[PDB]
Amino acid sequence: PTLWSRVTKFGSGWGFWVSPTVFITTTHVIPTSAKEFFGEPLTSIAIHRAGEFTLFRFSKKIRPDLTGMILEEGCPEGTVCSVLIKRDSGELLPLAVRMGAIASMRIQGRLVHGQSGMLLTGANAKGMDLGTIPGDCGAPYVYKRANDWVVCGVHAAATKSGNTVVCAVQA
Amino acid sequence: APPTLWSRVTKFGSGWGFWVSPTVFITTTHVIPTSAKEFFGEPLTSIAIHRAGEFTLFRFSKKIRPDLTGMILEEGCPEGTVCSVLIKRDSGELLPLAVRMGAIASMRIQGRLVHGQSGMLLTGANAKGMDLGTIPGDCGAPYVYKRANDWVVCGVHAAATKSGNTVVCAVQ
Ligand SMILES: CCOc1ccc(CC(=O)O)cc1
Repeated sequence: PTLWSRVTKFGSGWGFWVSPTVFITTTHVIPTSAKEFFGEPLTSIAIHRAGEFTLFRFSKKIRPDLTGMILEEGCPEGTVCSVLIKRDSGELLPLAVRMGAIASMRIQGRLVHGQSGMLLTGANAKGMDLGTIPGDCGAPYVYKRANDWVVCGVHAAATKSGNTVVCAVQA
Repeated sequence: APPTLWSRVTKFGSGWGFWVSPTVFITTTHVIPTSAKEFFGEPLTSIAIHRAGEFTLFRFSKKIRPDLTGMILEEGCPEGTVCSVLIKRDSGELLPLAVRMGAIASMRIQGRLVHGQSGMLLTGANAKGMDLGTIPGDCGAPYVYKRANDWVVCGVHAAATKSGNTVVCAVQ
């Protein structure tokens, strides 16, 4: 029974099963041409979009093996989260991120709104296993609080230098 | 981490070991099956064994892994080096855990006395559990890092604190 089984390949990135019927992802990775997802017609899926955060609610249980998890709108400033990166290589890459303020920035090309954070692997990756890449968008941000895992958003962007990351949040 | 490093990580005893070269295999002393008299088809009498506390090196008299090139084994690494611990988990999942390395230390962990290079995980705030931290089955997994042009191996997983935050790499 694992958090990691909830992280699923989707579109140009990844998404995360909060419960048997709730899936969260980054808006820009979602296929723009589709009639169905996970074998359910789009007919029967509720979509809730807020900028770079998207939540799907399915009308039947897609992942009945899972319990429902706590989903919150970001986390307190100073919280050290983990970004749960999956790679097509087969690597699982949990990276520590110090979370900061809600903000807008022009991460490389474009403007992005969400909860800013700083990677805690420091120095420099030179070596993909200490930083994010474009293909990682949709990976979830999580932390342990009391006895429970909290999910507080999804990977939307990371600066050229790789240091600053943006976690898109609900509402 | 490159495929050629993952190919060197071998299930062994109650944990893992790592092929440095076609003739050299390293592991954590406590994962070795203590009754064993044969390794990779070779008798004990044909293997040179070098033991320093929780670090064990086996040198064979024939090439066991001729597919491999010999790489660099160092006695730990500079303070502040970020290593990956090359951990295999249930189902062809590969978990290269990031760790910031510190001083050579003597500690008491789960009642046992352990000596090696201390480090702190860079995976999350608390790491007590299998999702972000180590488990006892991980012992013997190698500590590797990348330089300008190559990769080095600098020790094997020996222990981790109850909190999960601190780990110990046994060194040559
Ligand atoms: C409880 C979290 O507190 C801190 C965590 C990380 C740093 C180091 C950094 O931000 O690079 C500083 C303070």
